[PDB]
Amino acid sequence: ARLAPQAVLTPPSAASLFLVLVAGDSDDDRATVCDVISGIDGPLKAVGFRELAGSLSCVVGVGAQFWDRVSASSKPAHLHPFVPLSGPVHSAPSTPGDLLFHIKAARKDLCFELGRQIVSALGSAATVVDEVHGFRYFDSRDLLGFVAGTENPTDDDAADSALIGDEDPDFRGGSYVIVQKYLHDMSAWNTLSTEEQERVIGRTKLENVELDDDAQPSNSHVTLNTIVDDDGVEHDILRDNMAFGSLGEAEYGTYFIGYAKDPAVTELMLRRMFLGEPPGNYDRVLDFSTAATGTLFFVPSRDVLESLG
Amino acid sequence: ARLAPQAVLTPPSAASLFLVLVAGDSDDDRATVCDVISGIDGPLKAVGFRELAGSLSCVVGVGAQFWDRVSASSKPAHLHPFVPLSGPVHSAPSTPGDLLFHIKAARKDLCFELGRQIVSALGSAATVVDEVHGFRYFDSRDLLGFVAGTENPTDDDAADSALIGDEDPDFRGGSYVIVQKYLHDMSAWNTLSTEEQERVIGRTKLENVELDDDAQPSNSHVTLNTIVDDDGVEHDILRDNMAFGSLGEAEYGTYFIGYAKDPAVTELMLRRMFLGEPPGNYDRVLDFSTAATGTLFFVPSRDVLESLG
Amino acid sequence: ARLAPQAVLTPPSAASLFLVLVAGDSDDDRATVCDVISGIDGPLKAVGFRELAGSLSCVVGVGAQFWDRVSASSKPAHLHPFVPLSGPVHSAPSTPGDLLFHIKAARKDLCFELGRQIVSALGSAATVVDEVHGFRYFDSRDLLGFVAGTENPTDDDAADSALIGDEDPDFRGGSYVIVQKYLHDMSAWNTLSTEEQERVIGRTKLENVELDDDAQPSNSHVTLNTIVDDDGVEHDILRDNMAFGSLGEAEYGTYFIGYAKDPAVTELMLRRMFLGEPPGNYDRVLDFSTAATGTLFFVPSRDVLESL
Amino acid sequence: ARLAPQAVLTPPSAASLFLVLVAGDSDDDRATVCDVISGIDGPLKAVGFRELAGSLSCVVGVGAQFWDRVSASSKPAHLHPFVPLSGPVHSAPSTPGDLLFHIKAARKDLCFELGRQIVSALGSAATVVDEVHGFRYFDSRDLLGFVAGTENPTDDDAADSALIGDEDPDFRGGSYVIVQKYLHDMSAWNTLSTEEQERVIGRTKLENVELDDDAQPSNSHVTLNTIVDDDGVEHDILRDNMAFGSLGEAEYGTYFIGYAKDPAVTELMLRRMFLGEPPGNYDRVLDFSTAATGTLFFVPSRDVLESLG
Amino acid sequence: ARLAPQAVLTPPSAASLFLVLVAGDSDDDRATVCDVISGIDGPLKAVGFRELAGSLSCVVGVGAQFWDRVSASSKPAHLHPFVPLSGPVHSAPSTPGDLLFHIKAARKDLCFELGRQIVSALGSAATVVDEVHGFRYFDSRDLLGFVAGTENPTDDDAADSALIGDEDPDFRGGSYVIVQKYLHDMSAWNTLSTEEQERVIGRTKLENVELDDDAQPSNSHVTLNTIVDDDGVEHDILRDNMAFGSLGEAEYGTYFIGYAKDPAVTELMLRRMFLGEPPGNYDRVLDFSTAATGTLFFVPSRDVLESL
Amino acid sequence: ARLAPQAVLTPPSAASLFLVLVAGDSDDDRATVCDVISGIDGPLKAVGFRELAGSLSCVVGVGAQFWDRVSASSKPAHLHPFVPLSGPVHSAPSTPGDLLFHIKAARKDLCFELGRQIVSALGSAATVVDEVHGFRYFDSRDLLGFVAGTENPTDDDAADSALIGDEDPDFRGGSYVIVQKYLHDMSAWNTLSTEEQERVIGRTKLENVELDDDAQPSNSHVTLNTIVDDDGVEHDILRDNMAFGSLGEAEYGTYFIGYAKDPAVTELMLRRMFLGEPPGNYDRVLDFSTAATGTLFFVPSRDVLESLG
Ligand code: HEM
Ligand code: HEM
Ligand code: HEM
Ligand code: HEM
Ligand SMILES: [Cl-]
Ligand SMILES: [Cl-]
Ligand SMILES: [Cl-]
Ligand SMILES: [Cl-]
Ligand SMILES: [Cl-]
Ligand SMILES: [Cl-]
Ligand SMILES: [Cl-]
Ligand SMILES: [Cl-]
Ligand SMILES: [Cl-]
Ligand SMILES: [Cl-]
Ligand SMILES: [Cl-]
Ligand SMILES: [Cl-]
Repeated sequence: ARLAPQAVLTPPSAASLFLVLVAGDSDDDRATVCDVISGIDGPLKAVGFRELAGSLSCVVGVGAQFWDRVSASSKPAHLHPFVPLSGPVHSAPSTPGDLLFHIKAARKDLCFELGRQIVSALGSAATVVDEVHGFRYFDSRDLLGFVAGTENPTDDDAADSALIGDEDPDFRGGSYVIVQKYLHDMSAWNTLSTEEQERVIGRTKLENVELDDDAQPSNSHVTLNTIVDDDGVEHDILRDNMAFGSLGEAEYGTYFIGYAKDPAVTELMLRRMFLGEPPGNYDRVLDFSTAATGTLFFVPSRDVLESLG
Repeated sequence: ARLAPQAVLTPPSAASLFLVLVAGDSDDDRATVCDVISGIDGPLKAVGFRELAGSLSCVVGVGAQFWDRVSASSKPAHLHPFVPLSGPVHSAPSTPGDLLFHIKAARKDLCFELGRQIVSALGSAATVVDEVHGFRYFDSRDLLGFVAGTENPTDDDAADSALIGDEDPDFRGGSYVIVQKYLHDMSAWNTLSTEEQERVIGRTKLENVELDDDAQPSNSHVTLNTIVDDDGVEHDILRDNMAFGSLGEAEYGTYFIGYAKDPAVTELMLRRMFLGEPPGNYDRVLDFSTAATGTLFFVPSRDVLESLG
Repeated sequence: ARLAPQAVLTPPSAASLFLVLVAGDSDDDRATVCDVISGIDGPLKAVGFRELAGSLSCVVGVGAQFWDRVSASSKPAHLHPFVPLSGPVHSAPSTPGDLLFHIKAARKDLCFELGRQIVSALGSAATVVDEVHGFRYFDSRDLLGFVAGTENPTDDDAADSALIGDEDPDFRGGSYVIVQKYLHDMSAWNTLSTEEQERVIGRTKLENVELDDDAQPSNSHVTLNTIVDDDGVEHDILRDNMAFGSLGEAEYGTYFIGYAKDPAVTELMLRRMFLGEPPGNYDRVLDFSTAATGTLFFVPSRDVLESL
Repeated sequence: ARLAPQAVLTPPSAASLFLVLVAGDSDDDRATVCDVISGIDGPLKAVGFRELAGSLSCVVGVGAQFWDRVSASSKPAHLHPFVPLSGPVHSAPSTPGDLLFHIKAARKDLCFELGRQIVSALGSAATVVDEVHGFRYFDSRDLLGFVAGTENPTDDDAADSALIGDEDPDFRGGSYVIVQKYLHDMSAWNTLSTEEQERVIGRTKLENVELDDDAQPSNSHVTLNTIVDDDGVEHDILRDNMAFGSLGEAEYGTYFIGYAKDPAVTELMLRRMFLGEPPGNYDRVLDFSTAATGTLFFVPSRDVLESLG
Repeated sequence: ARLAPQAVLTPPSAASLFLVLVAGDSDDDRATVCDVISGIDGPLKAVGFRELAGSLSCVVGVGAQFWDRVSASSKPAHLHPFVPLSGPVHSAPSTPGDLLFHIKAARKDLCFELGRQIVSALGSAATVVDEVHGFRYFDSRDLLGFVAGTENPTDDDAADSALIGDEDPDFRGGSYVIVQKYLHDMSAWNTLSTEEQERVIGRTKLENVELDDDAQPSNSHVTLNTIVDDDGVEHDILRDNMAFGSLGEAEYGTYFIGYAKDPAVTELMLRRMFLGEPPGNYDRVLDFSTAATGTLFFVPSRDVLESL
Repeated sequence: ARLAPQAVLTPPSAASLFLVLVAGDSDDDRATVCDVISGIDGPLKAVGFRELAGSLSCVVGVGAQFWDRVSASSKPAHLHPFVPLSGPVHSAPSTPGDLLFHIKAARKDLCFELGRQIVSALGSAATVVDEVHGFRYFDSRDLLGFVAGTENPTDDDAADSALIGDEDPDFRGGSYVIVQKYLHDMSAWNTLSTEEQERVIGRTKLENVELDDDAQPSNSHVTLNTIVDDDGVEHDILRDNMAFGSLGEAEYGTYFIGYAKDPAVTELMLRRMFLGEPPGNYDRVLDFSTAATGTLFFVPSRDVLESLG
């Protein structure tokens, strides 16, 4: 898929732009927004075509809110605002956002330039609330120094885990994406030993090998984020997390972003993480990282997105 | 589609070679031509395999006259010679050619070497009448200075536009391709201002953005080459244009090469360009660009190409 | 096909690792091997995910004997051990192997690391019996100096040639791989003129152009390995050969590895090469190449592999 | 020069980190700072070595201020705080900074990681005041869409323009660097025509050709920034400007950073720019860009830097 | 040596452009040419700065006649027009050229753009008389199939070979370039066996290994082009040859371009090639290659060029 | 230093080949050896020229015994056989070799092909006694998992450390090189914890940071291999180590290869490693690493190498 919007299954990139906007209530504002997103291939190609490789992509997400202002008579089975969470020790907020632009490419400039054009073409119809500049950190690691994205599904597995299928035929090819902008306590995480961090995560640090069944804490991030139903079948998400940061504000982030054909799966994950399972037995990763955003979007197929207004 | 002939859908490349030949009148000549072209996979792999990336591609096209010499009793539905056009100041001549080899690669040497092996296999059975060595010019710009190919369709839309379908099943997967070798008047074009040049084209020069509707001349290249039928269905073509030129002979060129499932679309675009819409409202790009060739070829699918003889 | 096990159709790579292993006798050995190979995408992702490009792949093969030790319930239609061949001048031995890991990547480190992890996780449950580190040699050449892999099928022809289909649907998506480690007699090869070598292979050397029909000897490698059935349809295999060797031992090698949906095609190529067509008209490439191994494996699809 | 600090003459990079810090008054603070900078090759190599190419570099700059707290008995001929400017229309501030880290590399991660380690190793001894993440924007352009850095000197020319020579023998191999973090008025600049912008700058936009003597405004950025002494000899700086920005804050920047063997040259340039020459005839670029920082640093040779404390 | 004019010592590149021009008669022509060439680093930076890598280079050469039209005050010690050679079978013509632009870059677009700019800025003051777009061919080969440039001197030997020194200090840092556009007779070359071609060149074809002393013919290109003085010291030139051609015209070419601090070395190679050593023992490469141009230029250092 | 033999200063590469040979006893053997090695530029270019980047390099080294057979009456000042060491549990054996070819390239095939041509030119006049195919392992790490070569000197410092100077003018520009082929006990090493492994080495594992003084064991690899003379002058060596190994034979290796103007420095480092400082305080890396070879070679400059015979 070269320079098509709503390409959910694109592999990891060296650079990322995550843009979250809220729209004006204005019916002008709402129509401008609809011109821009419904013709998103326009700027995508306009920018992306300028690089031989065509690495640029752009997934547009529409919040449950704004989706209702533009398509009253039609709705995907699982679209809703982000379910906030209140656990024993840690809390997942549910912040504002109508529009998500998930931009990826082999270079920063291509990313930013597409962002410049999307923002410029929306003028006053929308306002940027969250902006993360994602980046690859060494051999695909988060700023906690672990290889990040290892166990994502691929090929058919990824398509099945992430894209709306027969189960909701009106919106085939779409997805539900949840973002959370985590900031990290670097000095705290650094007081742990490698082995403790490995215990927290679920896998060895340098070698990125998953720990044995008998060495794996019942509250390792891995165990918490593994989902098996009654019949014995696993359910996966597709994560496109990037690192970001600012040195003189001491921010060191993991930008979480997970796509799934049904947000139930992501949501259960988030519950097992914040509330724990057994309850109270929560995800130790949360000790070292706090969510500062939390938002859910529907990712329309190319067709659905092209008809809006 | 790695090292397969008739890969119409290949993304743009850094180098290309376009060869147009005329076949000898003889029965020998016809048979040699058929062997070489029906067996084009041989040279394709012989050269292309030597590069790890396998970037080399080769699309063979056959003119209407030569087709009738070779397969009298089976003809793709829309194969006819190039339709010349004559406006009051600018014309599209119809120039000879029985064979097109449209060759693309990441490097010159690959395109050249394949050309050599093809020309050599053809020996005296065919004669080159046009030869153009295409090259990528900065960030996918043409010699007029504009990003070039921005609006080409990709993925499914590309297949939908370029490749014969249910309409003409005996040749599904083939295409119709048109070439025109345009030379530019750089002087005249340079005496325009950027803002005028943009008005000629239909997009901003540097940033490659489409001009919005109320700033968009009715005889802009973009506008004139937009094809919406009465039912409001858009009809696209697939363009693999490349810069080319010679400093000593002051040639600065654009090699037009457009693929379509039905050449009616390409031909309509052309008639809107040369004869204007409404009539006399011609494409100002033609004030600065003069076509020296105009030839139409049928691009058979692999199975059809392999059967020839 | 990013970071998936059993990706038979991957394009060529700069580096590869061919690992052949024998499994231990015990039921415990059986289970450790089965546990490792069934979860192969674990290590495959553990190392592969670390390279932006995602070039790393890993095809697992299972030999007939070991397949029987895990699944006498159903067998791929053509799975059997490798058939030795004993020709008038040269022979192709049949040699042990229970498991094959055919690993490809853009970098040696990735192949090596994935191997390290696989070999480690198998521990005493298995023994490496052959190991060769392949590498690309100039413009896709082999150590004999010829461009090597030119006429592989690609795209659909590749899938039609290599992947088991309707003809054996319980194992749809798998394949049959045959491997042979060849060592060359370099001085003997260099006593030939370029023209003689071209007549041996059946293509020109520098340019890699097929010799035409009447300059083509009947015993050219290319002729002997052309398989056309009674209806005129050609049957192709998919070869992922790499160069290897060792300067100190004077080993200059071609690692042959050929995938096919029906290994009789590959086997018939072998018979025509070793015994000749007509008999005695054997492949003169064999006058400069001696095969030190010979092993056949079934390549389960992801589904069947995951269930093992 | 692979992985050596104070490598002033390294060619352009795809990524940049500009860090400006101020030090604590604390004599601990001052000694920590001196350990970190005097052993700067330590973290440079620690990070840089991890990339085969070794693209990472780091120039340390020491403000005139702090330089005096650490080397009382020795001073470079032209070290002083940044001379602020007050012109007819526009003003160049002179902001705080003791330490400059000019970091460059082929990737973001390498940049940031070196920054992480420099900041972490300074702990509370210093505080980040300015942090710019530089990036390459297309074919070496600033966010004003012009090719940026064209006329820099190279080879010997660059060494002579930038490195302290015979004229101040104690500090041979060092440099004076001035930074200014400009923000741009994008909507204003976009109301000009290409030709007007060309007039402002001095060179053609797309083609990056310098205008003819007779077409060149006496107040084009180029003319203002050309320096010729009494004898007829030119004097050049070496600029390593990068683009940066933030979309939802509408910041679009040129991070200016010029090295010279004598800041007189940079300073005269800045005067001709802000005050004009003839006076009042100032640099039109200033209409569309405002300096939000202004700081001057001495760049010690490797030897001088290694002995500090 | 990033984006500087007169960088003779640049390594090989994927693409090059060779432009030969004649200047107009008028004094106005003289001044426009001089203005353009003296400011050559303007366009060189205007296009070159646009590529991150900075691969673009541009060497300017000035012919003897035009040099005289601008500087009869001082002449490089060896500057004279190219000497035609008329041998027993083959001849090297002397053909017009007042200016040479030898442009190299990693990409065609850069070479082309710099040429566009140069040719434009010269307008009617000059005329392009020869233009060839060179390209790398496989693993540094020429269209005859041999690796081409193997024995160029490098590093210091390169500077010692190519750059004018103490022997003519008013022009320290310059050089002398000779260019000849050769066209090959491909069918004739292909009637030779590989062994015959190797004996012509003096190296093996695929492997690019020098033939040893007793398999080396006396009229091998390599032998004829070895220049050893009476004290035993070898004298080398620096060649930046590229392939070119046109499929429709059947032109398959080698663009010869040789730099030396003293062009008698290059000239003596030419005489030994065209007339033979001993006489009549000429270079059999010339039985397959015909030179269509022949021109000598002085390559001013940056300083002398800037002052023109 | 493009395609020149004896380029000791080459930056690290992705592939290498180390060959150690013993010369035949004969006069023929000696003369063949001298021809091949004095003419090594031939094979170097023959192979290396075929790659555009020209990454291929080849450094020839000559052992003390063979040197004395070849140039009896002229000997670099410090050429002697490798000095064996025997600690109580760990030893450095002294193993045969008259010739070293240290070959580096960006690709395996280049290193291999050069090796072939060299081994073939030598024929029966020499026999390979050690052959190692080095490869870059992730981000310049060795098989123990640590970034490896971090502290090598670069630029002038490298030249200063590695290359014979005024001390021994007849051989200025040469060097002395020592090789040791170490095999690791991966099991034993893996039973350590990261923090212990770091203590063994002297730097953090993942982030490659030097441990500060008060956390830095006196028998850390780093500490023991730091060489300060009485005058406080540091003495460095240049290391081109590479990973290597064989999965079937459970070999996981580090090929040590250190260059020095004076081997006294390398030999002292070694004696501090094997015999400890103070005595018995040995380098714990040796608990996990066992050397199978130990050979010293003189690396002549080009002019000297070319004269041999
Ligand atoms: C601070 C934020 C986070 C960090 C630093 C983090 C880091 C990790 C790491 C190091 C792994 C192991 C390697 C891999 O497969 O990617 C992992 C796996 C995973 N993570 Fe998290 N993660 C974070 C937040 C989350 C959140 C909020 C979710 C769910 C909404 C989540 C879902 C998963 C899933 C589904 C896997 C695959 C586990 C498996 O099946 O083996 N991650 N992440
Ligand atoms: C004469 C030389 C030509 C030049 C310099 C030229 C230039 C351009 C440029 C700069 C664009 C905008 C970027 C893009 O989407 O490709 C464009 C678009 C287009 N051109 Fe042309 N062109 C030429 C000949 C033609 C011809 C002969 C045809 C039709 C037969 C044509 C059909 C199109 C089409 C279909 C588009 C996309 C229109 C849209 O839907 O936005 N081009 N061309
Ligand atoms: C908003 C800030 C600025 C922008 C966007 C800007 C942009 C430019 C552009 C487009 C050029 C022409 C191409 C080139 O050679 O780089 C240029 C040249 C130059 N600039 Fe500026 N510039 C800025 C600030 C400055 C400042 C503050 C100085 C002096 C302190 C300066 C010194 C120069 C010099 C010395 C040249 C070379 C001119 C020549 O000799 O031809 N720039 N800059
Ligand atoms: C046995 C296998 C070996 C392993 C795994 C090993 C590992 C290391 C590592 C991980 C470093 C830190 C990164 C760096 O600066 O290179 C290091 C530094 C060093 N190593 Fe070793 N090494 C080995 C053998 C040796 C030997 C035999 C010597 C001396 C003859 C040695 C001399 C050094 C030196 C001089 C440094 C830099 C010390 C400093 O000044 O910080 N290495 N080595
Ligand atoms: Cl961005
Ligand atoms: Cl995650
Ligand atoms: Cl071509
Ligand atoms: Cl077009
Ligand atoms: Cl390996
Ligand atoms: Cl084969
Ligand atoms: Cl950064
Ligand atoms: Cl500037
Ligand atoms: Cl060109
Ligand atoms: Cl030559
Ligand atoms: Cl090797
Ligand atoms: Cl070491």
